[PDB]
Amino acid sequence: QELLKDYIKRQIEYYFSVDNLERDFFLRRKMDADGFLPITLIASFHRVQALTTDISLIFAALKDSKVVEIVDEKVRRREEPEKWPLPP
RNA sequence: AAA
Repeated sequence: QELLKDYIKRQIEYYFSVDNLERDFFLRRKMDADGFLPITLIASFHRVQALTTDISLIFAALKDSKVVEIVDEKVRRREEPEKWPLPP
């Protein structure tokens, strides 16, 4: 699963890139006030779900990331996460 | 719905 982990990691790092966040109103509207999103919501996004439905593999791919931070079931951008949330 |  190592290569699949790499593809999943780079995909989710794109969702949490500044490039994407400046236009990703859906994702920001789903953030809580600290920037956190359920990892299972990210798991449902088409390009991730195509790669895997294995939630342990998604968690392991994100543990590998410098871009995001995981707390329990939730994930957010590590850098300035509070700047991105939007009203639902 | 590179939600």
